[PDB]
Parts: sequence; C-alpha cells; structure tokens
Amino acid sequence: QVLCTNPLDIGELRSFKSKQCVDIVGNQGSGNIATYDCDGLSDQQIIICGDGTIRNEARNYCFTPDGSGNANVMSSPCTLYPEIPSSQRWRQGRRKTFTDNGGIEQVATEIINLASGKCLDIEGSDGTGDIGVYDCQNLDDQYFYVRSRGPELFYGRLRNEKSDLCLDVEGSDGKGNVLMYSCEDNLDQWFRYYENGEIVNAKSGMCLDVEGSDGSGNVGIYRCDDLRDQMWSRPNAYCNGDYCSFLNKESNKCLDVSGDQGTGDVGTWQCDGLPDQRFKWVFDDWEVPTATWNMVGCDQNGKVSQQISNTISFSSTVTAGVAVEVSSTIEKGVIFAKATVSVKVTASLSKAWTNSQSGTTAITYTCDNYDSDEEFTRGCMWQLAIETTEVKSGDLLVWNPQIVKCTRSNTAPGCAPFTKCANEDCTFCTDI
Ligand SMILES: CO[C@H]1O[C@H](CO)[C@H](O)[C@H](O)[C@H]1O
Ligand SMILES: CO[C@H]1O[C@H](CO)[C@H](O)[C@H](O)[C@H]1O
Ligand SMILES: CO[C@H]1O[C@H](CO)[C@H](O)[C@H](O)[C@H]1O
Ligand SMILES: CO[C@H]1O[C@H](CO)[C@H](O)[C@H](O)[C@H]1O
Ligand SMILES: CO[C@H]1O[C@H](CO)[C@H](O)[C@H](O)[C@H]1O
Ligand SMILES: [Ca+2]
Ligand SMILES: [Ca+2]
Ligand SMILES: [Ca+2]
Ligand SMILES: [Ca+2]
Ligand SMILES: [Ca+2]
Ligand SMILES: [Mg+2]
Ligand SMILES: [Mg+2]
Repeated sequence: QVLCTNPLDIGELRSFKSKQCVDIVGNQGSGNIATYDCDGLSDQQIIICGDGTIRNEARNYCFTPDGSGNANVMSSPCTLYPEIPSSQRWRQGRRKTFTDNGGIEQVATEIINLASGKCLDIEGSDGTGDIGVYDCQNLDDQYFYVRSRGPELFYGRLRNEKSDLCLDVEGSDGKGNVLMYSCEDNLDQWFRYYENGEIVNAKSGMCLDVEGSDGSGNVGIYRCDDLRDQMWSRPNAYCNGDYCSFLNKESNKCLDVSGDQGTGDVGTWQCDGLPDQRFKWVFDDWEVPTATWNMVGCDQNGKVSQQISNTISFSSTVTAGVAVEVSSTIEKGVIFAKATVSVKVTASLSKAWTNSQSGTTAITYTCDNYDSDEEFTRGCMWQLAIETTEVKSGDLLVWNPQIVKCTRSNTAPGCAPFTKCANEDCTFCTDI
C-alpha cells in the first residue's frame, strides 16, 4: 500500500560480471529474479530504496529471499507492518569502479541481505543465470551497478537541414524503420541523446540502431544492446551552428538520408558534408529545474503521519508532449541549494517524473525512521517540490512527487532528493 518515498536511485541494475540486467520474469514486476538481456521495460527499472528495500517501477514489490540459508531471490509483496523485516532489506557492501564500453564510469557494489549477511548472487561464476543469496565470495558476479548513461546531452526532434523534415519512426509505436517525415507532435519523433552515445526513442525506449553490427546500413529502432553501432558522436567539426552530423562509432559513417534532398529513407553512409547529413535538435526552452523541500507536518512528541499525494500544477494539461519535454529538461540538470546534482539524481528524478504521469495514488505515510536510519521519535516530514518555467510562455510548472524526507529538524533537509541524510537533522549527505 506504500511505495518507496525515499528512493536513492532508479535504473537498470546490472551484473558487474556479464553486464546483463537483473530481471524479474515477465513484465508485471513479480516472480523469479535472474539475469536477462536489458529490454527497456519498467520492471527492469529497479528502485534502490532508502529504507533498505529494492523495488521496481512495474509494481510495488520487493527483492525477497524465499527462505533462510542460500535461498532463491524473487520479487514478492513488501512486508511493511509492523515493520519492514531485515530479510527484505539490503545494504551496499564493497565497491568496484569501472568504465563501460560507452565510456561511462560505473560503480558496482555487493548487495548484502540484512537478515542473513548473504550476498545477492548469480549461479556459478559467469554472471548469467538464476539469482539468489549466497555467502559473499568477493567474485565479480556478486557485484551490481545501477547503470548510468552519463549526462543527457541533447533532446527533442531532429530536423534535417536540407528538407526541414524530421527524423521519424514508421507508424507511431516508435518501433522499426527510421526515415524522414513531416514533423509531428508525437513521441515517436522525440529523441534523447546521452554521453554513452545512445540516441533513445521516447515512445519505445529503444535505440537508434544500424542493421547488423558493422555500423553501415539501414537505420531503425532496435533493442538497446550497448554495442558500438548504437553509439553516435556529434563532433564540433561537423556542426554548422546548431545543425550537426551524427557519426556512428562502429563505422565512422554519417547518419544519412537517401540521395541528396533530405526526403527518403535513413541509413548510414560515408560522410560528405552535405546538408542532408546535418540535423538540429528541436525543443522548447524550459528553465533548469529547482528542487526544494516543503514541510508536511511535525510532531515533537512522536511520529508524524500524513497523506502524501503526487500533484502537478501548470497553466494547461500536462500532455504526453509536455511530459516528455519536462522529463528531458529534468535529466539535463537540476539545481538544489544553488548547486548542481549528480548524474544519478537527475536520471532518477526524470524517471520518477515519467512514472508519475498515470496515477498515483494518495498514500498514508508514517515517519518510522529518520532518513538517516535511526528511529523517529520527533521532528518533521518533508515533501519534494520541483519547479520549472516554460520560457516561451513564462508559465511555471510545479511538481510535488510522493518523495519524502523524515528528519529531526524544523529546518529543511540539506540534501538533494536521491541522496541520503547523513544525520538525524539532515545537515549533510551521503550517496550523492
Ligand atoms: C519473454 O520475455 C519476458 O520474460 C523474460 C524472462 O523469460 C524477461 O523477464 C522479459 O523481460 C519478459 O518480457
Ligand atoms: C556451487 O557454487 C556455485 O553456485 C552457487 C549458487 O548455487 C553460487 O552462485 C556460487 O558462487 C557458485 O560458485
Ligand atoms: C501513415 O503515416 C504513418 O507512417 C508514416 C511513415 O510512412 C509516418 O511515420 C507517420 O508518422 C505515421 O502516422
Ligand atoms: C538481426 O539482428 C541484427 O539486425 C537488427 C536490425 O534488424 C539489429 O541491428 C541488431 O543489432 C543486429 O544484430
Ligand atoms: C547512391 O548515393 C546516394 O544514396 C546514398 C545512400 O544509398 C547516400 O544517401 C548518398 O549521400 C547519395 O548520394
Ligand atoms: Ca522482465
Ligand atoms: Ca556465483
Ligand atoms: Ca511516425
Ligand atoms: Ca545493430
Ligand atoms: Ca545522402
Ligand atoms: Mg531467483
Ligand atoms: Mg531507415
């Protein structure tokens, strides 16, 4: 009945060993956990909760050992009352850092069960197969990273310099062949471009891909596979103002339109410096969002319990189009107490925003512990507010997600959302 209100990170949880995703069977967010190909579905968006639980965006279920000893791990109902049991709580152990093939620094850690002290584990040694708990053995297949794409660099539709047409996916489900088409106010034409080189379709969550593996061929949308032929550079040398070429990292060929009129099928071709090989990002300006905490309630002589709703205020309906613009804006950068936040904060916040769009879900939430972990005996409950302005109109948007910090202080938490209060009064932070 109660979602995770103090999340620390949201994204794919990956094996340090194989780089495969930690996967719940099917797409509903319940059932056995094992490694699988990363597939872009919401059940693979794992939520690292500040309360120790590990949940997912498909359903409010918890990573749960099916018994004592070296047991199987599955996604099962979370036990919240009288308290979350230590068997459904996990801590990060030892850490391993590495740079992935997209050039992004990742941080892997052991994931340790609080009841048993056993490690989240993949069968055998190769980092593929069934997932459960086992004695910690220091091996790579007991280390897991929440995947970072690096910074979101650019976003929007992609308009060809020659034709004024937009980069398009056939149909409207964001799947299949990419070609030029009339610019349309549909998600299947909206793309988000990351430091890891991925260009991601907003409708399908899938990647701008070249057929086969050599980076020379027809371009379409396919399962993000982390391969070099789905990585793209946007080098300054090829930019003319805001119109730039996109070079495939596998073949060094340019994102290209058939012929020279900017009107046909899209593939990769030898770069030629012609206008049909340049594209501009088309998007509305929104102000860098700001994060603040609002007091929901205080109790100096015990716990505080409140109704916590997801609310959004704006000048008009937050359309699917407005929602992807805001998501993209958030991921690009957010300010907290006049400082930027880390890549995982903006990535997680934008994922929370997206998941917030179809309800939600007013909840009765109680401050049982301080965000810093100690038992809550007095203080205040604080709810996040995210604010931004659409520059063209001057219209302010305010989002109050179901994201809460419990602290001992009447002073607002000193920590960004998706970071952990280090002390009861929350004056400094960890897990930033
Ligand atoms: C056929 O795929 C389905 O089940 C597998 C496990 O077999 C994965 O969980 C995948 O995400 C889900 O869509
Ligand atoms: C028999 O040991 C093997 O399987 C267990 C789980 O059964 C663990 O994955 C362990 O690391 C692996 O060496
Ligand atoms: C009937 O048009 C449909 O397919 C074309 C491609 O032929 C475009 O992708 C358009 O967005 C879609 O509605
Ligand atoms: C059959 O798979 C191959 O082609 C598809 C396009 O059909 C993708 O590019 C994939 O990466 C590649 O391995
Ligand atoms: C035969 O060349 C023509 O088509 C190819 C793709 O087939 C490229 O678009 C190239 O720029 C164009 O001159
Ligand atoms: Ca799945
Ligand atoms: Ca193992
Ligand atoms: Ca289309
Ligand atoms: Ca491919
Ligand atoms: Ca061409
Ligand atoms: Mg399992
Ligand atoms: Mg194509």
